[PDB]
Amino acid sequence: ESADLRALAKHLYDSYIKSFPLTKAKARAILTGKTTDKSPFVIYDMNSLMMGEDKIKEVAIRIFQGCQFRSVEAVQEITEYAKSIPGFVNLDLNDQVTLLKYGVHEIIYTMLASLMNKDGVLISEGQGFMTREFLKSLRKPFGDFMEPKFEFAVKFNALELDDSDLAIFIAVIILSGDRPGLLNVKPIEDIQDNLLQALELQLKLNHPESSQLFAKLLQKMTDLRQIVTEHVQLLQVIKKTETDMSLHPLLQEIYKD
Ligand SMILES: CCCCCCCC/C=C\CCCCCCCC(=O)O
Repeated sequence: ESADLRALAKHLYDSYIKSFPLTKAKARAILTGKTTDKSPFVIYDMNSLMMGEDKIKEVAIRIFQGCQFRSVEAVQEITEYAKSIPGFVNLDLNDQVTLLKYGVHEIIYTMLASLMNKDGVLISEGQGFMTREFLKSLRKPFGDFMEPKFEFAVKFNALELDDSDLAIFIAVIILSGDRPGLLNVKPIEDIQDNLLQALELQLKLNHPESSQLFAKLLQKMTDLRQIVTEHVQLLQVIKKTETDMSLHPLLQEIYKD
């Protein structure tokens, strides 16, 4: 019954709003710097960076550890969103951990696209805007940490998804079932099928003119996988080049290679 799929879409959108303080709709109102009620301060070099906390260790490391704390906060938000996905908390506890362990970064890069345009990325809840060129000029091991996310984002953002689309989509991601180590794949897959059914109807109704958006969105889930592996490879390099630099445990636990 399609009525039950709209109810599910509505439930997930509502819970997405409640779980994620900075939505795509807000991010776009800020980036399209004409709804000029709170425009961001723009960090594009190191002096602007120093004026940054005049409004909002080494600089590459300092930025890296700020991005690190923001991912920790993002994991907390995604985890709270996951508990609202119907059936998720009824799954075996080990599979809950495993679904979050693998789904969390794919979601993070999906949502981080909402905060990006080709030029840069919103930061500090939207108060700031760090330019892509600045991040790309960062010292050696760090300058290329964000570029593949920007590359994904400019293409993903071309789908023109809105938050109500994304709420279903990140739910689909969490409930994969092809994750390594899942103890009971079948109840996961049944939840995902209902989610997939809900996404499909949602894209049909929300984007009637956008041909095969559902297929094209599902195909973006391979871009996400590659971002993750590239990232964990980049982390291993940092763990050995800077043995003085601490990684948050929540993020350490998520990263089991
Ligand atoms: C430092 C985070 C401030 C607390 C709330 C943050 C709200 C979410 C938005 C941006 C987080 C700030 C990111 C800090 C610099 C890293 C750049 C990045 O990769 O996003």
